[PDB]
Amino acid sequence: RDPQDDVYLDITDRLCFAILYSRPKSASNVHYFSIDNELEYENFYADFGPLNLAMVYRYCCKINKKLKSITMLRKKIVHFTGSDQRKQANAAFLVGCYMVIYLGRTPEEAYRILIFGETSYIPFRDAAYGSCNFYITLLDCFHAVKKAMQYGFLNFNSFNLDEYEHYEKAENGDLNWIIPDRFIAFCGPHSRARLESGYHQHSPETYIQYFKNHNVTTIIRLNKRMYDAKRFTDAGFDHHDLFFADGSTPTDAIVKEFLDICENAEGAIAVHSKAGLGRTGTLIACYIMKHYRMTAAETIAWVRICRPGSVIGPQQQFLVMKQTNLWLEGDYFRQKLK
Repeated sequence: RDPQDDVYLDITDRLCFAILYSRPKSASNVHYFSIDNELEYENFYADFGPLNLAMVYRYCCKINKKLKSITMLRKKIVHFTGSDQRKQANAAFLVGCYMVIYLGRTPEEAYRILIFGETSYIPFRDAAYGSCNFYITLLDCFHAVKKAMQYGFLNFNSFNLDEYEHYEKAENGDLNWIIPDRFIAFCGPHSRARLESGYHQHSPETYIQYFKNHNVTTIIRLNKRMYDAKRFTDAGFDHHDLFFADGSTPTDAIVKEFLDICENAEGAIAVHSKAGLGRTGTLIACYIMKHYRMTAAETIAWVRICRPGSVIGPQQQFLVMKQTNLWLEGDYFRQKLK
């Protein structure tokens, strides 16, 4: 809460990251810009980040354009963020993602550069009520982004921004791809659509066309029955009911059946719960931990970058606990196929 706390961190010889607690003092060869009021996190409760894939893409495009433009040719580009620690965390997340994706930096090097001026960052909270039981750091987020690049989850050369931004909106279905051509996480459909007057309650029908055009062969419901499974199976989708209470953790039987269905699925799997966040994210996270050997923290971070608010409360603890078992089952899966 004073200009003594201001820190300037050089990213490249042209790009700089600044955390400012006062008036951004200009210079003739310095260009200041902030994303604090442009790329804002849409919170559910006390969760403040990380920002989604679209915002990471928009930021990366914004810096790439700024470093390319004739207007700022010999100018130092300074990304500044304000006094709010929540905004500082998100801004640093964006810089570190940029370092991992568009520069050849390792996650640890990106994190080293960001914490350089004894800079302390608050780790990301979950969407739960009250107190948080597990936090994801910036390093967890960078490790998630790097592994996403290596395993093909993130590809900014073929990323469709318009499609992501259209389908994430509650009015168009509240859908997000976690793993391209393999996993969709979405909001639970109701019997009868109610898309008018502030309501964004979709019926199974508004997903059918998108699903069949993007090779979804399987649909898994973890929610209580709000629609008849026929409305999906009549369209040739393999529908599975794998129920577990709202806000609960799944049993070994539900996790194993989820994995079996997903492993034996021919095309993409579309998973939903009420909001498509808690129960959905937890199970998709179990698959990612098993088949890609990613940590609970890295996995939660990735699912949250693709779909904010995913994995809530007790579910974070579950994934942290199940990490070793999922890793062992994944080692045994790959040796059985070899």
